[PDB]
Amino acid sequence: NATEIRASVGKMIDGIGRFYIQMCTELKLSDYEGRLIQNSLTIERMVLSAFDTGGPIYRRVDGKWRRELILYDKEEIRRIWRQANNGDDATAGLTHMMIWHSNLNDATYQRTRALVRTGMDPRMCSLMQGSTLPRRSGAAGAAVKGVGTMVMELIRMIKRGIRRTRIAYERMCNILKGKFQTAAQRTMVDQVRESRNPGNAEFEDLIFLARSALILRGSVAHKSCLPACVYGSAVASGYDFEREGYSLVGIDPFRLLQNSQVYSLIRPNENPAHKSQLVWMACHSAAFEDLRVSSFIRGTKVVPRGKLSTRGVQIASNENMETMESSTLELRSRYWAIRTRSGGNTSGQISIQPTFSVQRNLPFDRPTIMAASDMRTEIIRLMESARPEDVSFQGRGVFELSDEKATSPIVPSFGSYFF
Amino acid sequence: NATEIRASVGKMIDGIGRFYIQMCTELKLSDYEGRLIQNSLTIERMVLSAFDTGGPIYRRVDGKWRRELILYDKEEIRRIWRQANNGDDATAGLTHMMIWHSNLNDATYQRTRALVRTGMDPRMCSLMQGSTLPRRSGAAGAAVKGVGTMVMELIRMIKRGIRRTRIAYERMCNILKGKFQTAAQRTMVDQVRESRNPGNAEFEDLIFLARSALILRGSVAHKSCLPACVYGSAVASGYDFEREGYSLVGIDPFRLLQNSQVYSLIRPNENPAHKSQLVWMACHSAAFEDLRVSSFIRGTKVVPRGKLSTRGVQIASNENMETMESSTLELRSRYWAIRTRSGGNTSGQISIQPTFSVQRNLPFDRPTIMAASDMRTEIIRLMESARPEDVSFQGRGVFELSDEKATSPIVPSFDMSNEGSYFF
Amino acid sequence: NATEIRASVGKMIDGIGRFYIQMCTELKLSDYEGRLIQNSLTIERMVLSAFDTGGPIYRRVDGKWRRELILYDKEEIRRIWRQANNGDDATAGLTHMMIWHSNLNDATYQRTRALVRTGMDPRMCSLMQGSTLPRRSGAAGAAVKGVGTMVMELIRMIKRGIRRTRIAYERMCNILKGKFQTAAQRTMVDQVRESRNPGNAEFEDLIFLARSALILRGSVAHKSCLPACVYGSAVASGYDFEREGYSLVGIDPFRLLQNSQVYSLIRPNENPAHKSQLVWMACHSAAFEDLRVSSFIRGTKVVPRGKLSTRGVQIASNENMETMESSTLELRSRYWAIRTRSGGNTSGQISIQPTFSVQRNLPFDRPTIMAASDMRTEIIRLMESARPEDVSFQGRGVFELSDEKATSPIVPSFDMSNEGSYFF
Amino acid sequence: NATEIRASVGKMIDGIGRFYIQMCTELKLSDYEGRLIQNSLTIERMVLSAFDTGGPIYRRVDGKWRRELILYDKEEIRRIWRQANNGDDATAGLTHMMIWHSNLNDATYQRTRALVRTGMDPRMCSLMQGSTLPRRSGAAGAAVKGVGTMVMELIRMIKRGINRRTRIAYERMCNILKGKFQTAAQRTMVDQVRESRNPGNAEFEDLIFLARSALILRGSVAHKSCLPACVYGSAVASGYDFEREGYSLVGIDPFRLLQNSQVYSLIRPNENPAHKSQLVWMACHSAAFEDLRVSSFIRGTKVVPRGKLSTRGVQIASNENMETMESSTLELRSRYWAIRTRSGGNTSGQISIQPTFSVQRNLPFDRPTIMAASDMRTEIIRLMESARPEDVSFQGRGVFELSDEKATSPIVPSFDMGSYFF
Ligand SMILES: Cc1onc(-c2ccccc2)c1C(=O)N1CCN(c2ccc([N+](=O)[O-])cc2Cl)CC1
Repeated sequence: NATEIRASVGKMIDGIGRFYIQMCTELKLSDYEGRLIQNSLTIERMVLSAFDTGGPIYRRVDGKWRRELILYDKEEIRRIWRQANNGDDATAGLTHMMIWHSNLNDATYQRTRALVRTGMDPRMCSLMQGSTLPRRSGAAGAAVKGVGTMVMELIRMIKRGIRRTRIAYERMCNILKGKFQTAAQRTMVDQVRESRNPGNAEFEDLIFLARSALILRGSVAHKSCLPACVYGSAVASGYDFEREGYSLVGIDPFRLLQNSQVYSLIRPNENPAHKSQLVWMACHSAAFEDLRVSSFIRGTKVVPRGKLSTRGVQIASNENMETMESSTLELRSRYWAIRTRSGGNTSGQISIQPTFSVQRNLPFDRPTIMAASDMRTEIIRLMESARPEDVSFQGRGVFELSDEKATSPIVPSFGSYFF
Repeated sequence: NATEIRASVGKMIDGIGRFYIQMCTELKLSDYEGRLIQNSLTIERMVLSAFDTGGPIYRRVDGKWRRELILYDKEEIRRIWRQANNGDDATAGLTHMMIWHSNLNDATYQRTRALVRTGMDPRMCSLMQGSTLPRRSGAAGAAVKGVGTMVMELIRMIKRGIRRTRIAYERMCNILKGKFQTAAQRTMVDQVRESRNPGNAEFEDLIFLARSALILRGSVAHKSCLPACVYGSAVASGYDFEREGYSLVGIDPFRLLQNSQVYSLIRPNENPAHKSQLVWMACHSAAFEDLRVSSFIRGTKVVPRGKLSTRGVQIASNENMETMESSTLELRSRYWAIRTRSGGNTSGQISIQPTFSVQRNLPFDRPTIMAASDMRTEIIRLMESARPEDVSFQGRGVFELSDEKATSPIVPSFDMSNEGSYFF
Repeated sequence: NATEIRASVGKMIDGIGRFYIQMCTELKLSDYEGRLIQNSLTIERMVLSAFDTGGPIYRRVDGKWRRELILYDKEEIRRIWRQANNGDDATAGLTHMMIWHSNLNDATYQRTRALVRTGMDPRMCSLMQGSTLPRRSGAAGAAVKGVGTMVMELIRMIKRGIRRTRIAYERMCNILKGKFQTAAQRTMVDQVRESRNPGNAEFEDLIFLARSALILRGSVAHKSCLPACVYGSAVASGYDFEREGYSLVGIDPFRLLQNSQVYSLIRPNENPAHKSQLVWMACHSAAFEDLRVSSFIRGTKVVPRGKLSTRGVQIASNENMETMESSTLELRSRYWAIRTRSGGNTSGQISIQPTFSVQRNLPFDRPTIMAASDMRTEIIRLMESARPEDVSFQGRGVFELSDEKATSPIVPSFDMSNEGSYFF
Repeated sequence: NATEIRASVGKMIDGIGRFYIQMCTELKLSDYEGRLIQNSLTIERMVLSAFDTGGPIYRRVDGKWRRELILYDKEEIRRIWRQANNGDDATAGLTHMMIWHSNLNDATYQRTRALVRTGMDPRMCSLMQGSTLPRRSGAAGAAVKGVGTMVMELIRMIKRGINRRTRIAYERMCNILKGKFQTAAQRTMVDQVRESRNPGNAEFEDLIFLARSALILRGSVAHKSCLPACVYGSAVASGYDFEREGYSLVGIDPFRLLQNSQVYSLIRPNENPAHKSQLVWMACHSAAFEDLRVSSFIRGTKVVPRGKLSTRGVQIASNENMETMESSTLELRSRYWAIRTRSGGNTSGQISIQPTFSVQRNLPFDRPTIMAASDMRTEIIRLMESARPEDVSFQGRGVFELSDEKATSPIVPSFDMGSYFF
């Protein structure tokens, strides 16, 4: 069954790939051009639009980068998609690209103005993964949406509050409950769900739950979804994604990025290694991850959004094509890591006992040892019980790329906020 | 004409694949056994023997490998060849296999002892491409034979000066002449050929030309030819070779190896990666290629022959089976490159005039600027002029395995350290 | 006399500037018409014929452009020039405009016919700076000339020879001698100069000397000489050149261009960006400069002459003005850099003594050791000594346009894909 | 016998080490202070002087570096030396330290002023390894001296000739020099210089000529990794058995020993530490006139020319200010190790390539070997033209991983990471 998953995940990939090759045949792009992320993005944005068309395609002519603006029938694209997915409409593949896009968004744009607009805390952006994704996304879509995104969506509904949209509010309530780990938080979601007239109090509870999820974090899916051009390149190399299988959370995407080759258009003022960092973060869904953890896995320093030289991957219609040069996106990384759904809630040893007289801190597991009527106060009780020093994922590490089955972990010894 | 040569090579490869599949049925071989390079080798060796029989076939019982010799009527194997080839005799396909064998040989053994035996330098082995291959290889075989191989065959005929076979000597001289790129070298062959009774005079001219081929290199074809089991696997999978076409010199063999599965028997001391280096090199006619270039294409390091722990792919009759392990060969590569006939030999600006005080190198096309009666000493003059640091194949590059039409050349550099340059 | 060269340079620039303005008023040219490079060229071309008339002048009338072939008195323009320069002949100003035209030519035309007519290698176009420049140019004009230009002038004489024209030959031999950076090249020009009977040997020695100038590069002045409209537009804007000073190799021409406004007529098949690449290079004496370097200084890429879509700045009299349009030339750049006179030549240890048993070449300085003799062989050896990879102008880099004094250099780190640096 | 060598080389090391520990006990230096190269150098310079005394010893007191100036009887030191070398005078050990010193000199000082003084070419400094070594050095001393050093020494004698037992002294030095040359021709030329009964100006010219030839047709010259005594003393104090383990000057041992060692240097305020590190490291592996590209490779950081270094030189002058003197770690580790050779590398198996792939690159061949298609001066000249700076020597030799104890898998570099230290 783990082998079953890998087979249909792999067929999903094989499809996107096969599609992409067909778009590089139509458009008569060279292998270089097909590997331009900007081109990749337009092709992805075309097929997504086709199932809801065109956009900028970039050719290299006389050593310079030419933007053209192509158009196509949604009907032809929708057929090519089916052809490449072997008859099927294959909605998983569409969703995959949607998640890659959102991951790119989460890493490109700070969603602050949209947060105050909803009467939420502008500093909550770590909870916001998946915010630019549509509500017309799959089970996989909801998996990927962060607690914040969920809370914002339910607030939008309550704010519009002052039939069929009752289930829409209850289902989203459910999804949100499904994200919480603690008994208490889960019960609070029920009280908000069960409310027949969702007033201001319901709003406050959501704002309160949102805030709680900064400390008592939510279980949120992380998937490595790469630009279509990556997959198309792999398929064109003869790679059998169905027969080999593939996983979004394992080694596969890291392994695939080691030997891949993507190029980006880069604005004169911009620093390439930075445009590389942006894209890399998007690829492994790591915009609200520990910058220290990112830097470790990558093997160069991942630096905050305010330190980047990059104006953002996609290129504006009014921008000048004359100053536009391009370069390699450097997408390899020293190690790989499994990605988890969990936020990591806090037998085997809890403490140390010093053997050697040597300057150092002396570890112990503070939560586990420190285990020596309103829902709001119970949640408050736990948040004080937590300190930013508590270790989660005890006994988990990164791996050598040579470590195909993940047998020998590597734990690092280390602000660290991207935004 | 190009779209139909593909169609016919397609047809040829197809037959090998079909024949191999047929032999795998004939011999009731497991999926794993049919892909074992050693089994492939015997199957190939048998068809060639039947068209001038049996050989060893390896089977895993109880986990441990068991070899058993097998005998087949030469007439019966000939029948299977012709069936898998829709009736036609498919000599091209028998030649393809012969070349694969010749490529494997080139990569496995130094051709030193037979070199001193003829009158030639042991340090001429970079010129011995296809010295294992017979004269029973056609025009395809002639192309693949290197400058020194030719030279050796003419010296063997001369040293049998101790009619209808005169014209054989002429034809061979023409092939040899056809490989030289300087006219000076060609005029000298046109001074060996017409010599009606050749003895020491012509043998001295040939050694000189052979020696000259080390610097002013001849044009020798390189063809990627894979072991029959790979083609068999690709046929079994539903790749119609005849319809899709196939090139020996383009992406097709590289793409075929990326996605194939070939196993090999390994002796207890041997390193599987090193064995995988031997097969890879063989597949791509790369025995006498700059190791630095091989490595770059391959994506991992390609090391010299005397740093390799391999006795050779073949298993000799006396070998201990009980101690024999097997493993998957690493035949993949990071990039690909067109295989060439070329030897490399060499208006508008040829240099730069610095306008600005800016730190940089000042490029200039060195070999051209540097380019500025007896035929022997004419060659020497050109030889003295040649510098090993001069670049050839200007603008030609490697390609991504997705780059079918060779659109986007990647021009490498070899700063990523290696283990030599000469494989010998 | 540090700032004193700068004041007299700004004297000439004010000069040309005042002359352009006064000439616009007298041709009654609108401000847009006035800043047109084609009106600039004809106005420039008129003073120079006058001190040795007409040419086409262009107007926007009824929305489109109309050429009018106007004729003014040589004697009257000669008078206008004088009172623009406060009485003086001030021939320095005249030389300036000649150099500007030469740099445009140098960017515009491949001198391939011109080179072969002379029995020179057509591949010598890099050595050709100031080929269209007359002998009637100053010592300013002599400095700007390339090694190959000088060799050509000398070959034309020796050829014309198959009194006081002898002192002419000898003068040119000395001009050339001073461009040479090595003592061997210098001595060899002196053997040419001292020749009792200038014939074939001297032709052969010059050809050899030109060839050596490709690797062992001559020293050639690069001066940034801009169109007269550019200077006239700053002097129209009350900018005081005699006050502020001016350099031809300093920041000032880059500074002037960033603030400047220059238009050009563009044919409907012509790319505006390509026309403006050409003018830009001519503005900075940059025809034979490494494209990598030119590109880095400008920001936007500088392509080879064969990828450009322009047939020149001047318009042929048979060309139709109805389909003719015009736009603003991109004369700006991302950075600025100093212009050298030098062509970058590349005590203490002269050899290595190996410590480690490691595979490598064992460097030694072959010219210097072997120098312990015929002049050709001394030169060949120094040429063989040089590699295209050798770095020149160590420590020297480009500056931010704000950075007015040369305080903080930017040393560029140049691409792995490094071929195609030659504009012709 | 290879095992025999390692045993007595090892005993030699063990001795220096044991001696050094005894000097750190007397002087009551802390483990830190004993690992100061400057202290190491004074201790070494003391025992060398004793057998021909004192000098500056640096203590760390209240966080600052104090120079004192100690004195001792040559008699006491000479006894400590014998005690540590277990009765023996053990002259090998003395010579070892002398070579480390010369190696340090060859990397510190350019010997140019001393070259013109001898009427030799000021650009010959690559031939000058061992020049500051005394003529009172062993067989090991002579091994280590470069052709130039030898030529300079014979010129000094000829120059004194125009102003008995010094006849053998001139002939033996002649012999040593002949022993360094590889080519038949160069060896014969040395004989003509030896056999001359009245060594005039012509003899001088021949030596000058031979010296110059040895820039291209290089001399066989020994390279030995001789480390500061403190390195050894530290190893011996760690309980390490140099006799039982054995040791080699040209193999992995010195690289292996520097990987886990720890030396500190006093560093002048203006100076860059990583540079002082480079100086010492070069000295340690005898690599002052080696290919800077080769050095940089083996080390794993860039080794940069003598004119790019921030360093004023290891030993500290009496008049220098102790107040601005800070100190740091000498970083002496290296990415790889390499065998050191005696040879200069004179130019079966393949001589050329045959391109398989259409790819931009140079196409190698072995120029000398292929180009093999009555005065001694002209014969030598014939060969120097026959040579080009591109000729590869040491075909099929490489560096090794430190993990590669027996040297089984080589690594050949491709050079782009001049290349002359001076
Ligand atoms: C092109 C290309 O497109 N897809 C791949 C690829 C795709 C999935 C997994 C691995 C490689 C790929 C590729 O270039 N490689 C990487 C180099 N490569 C390789 C991969 C793995 C190993 N290895 O870890 O033993 C050794 C090698 Cl030489 C062959 C496949």
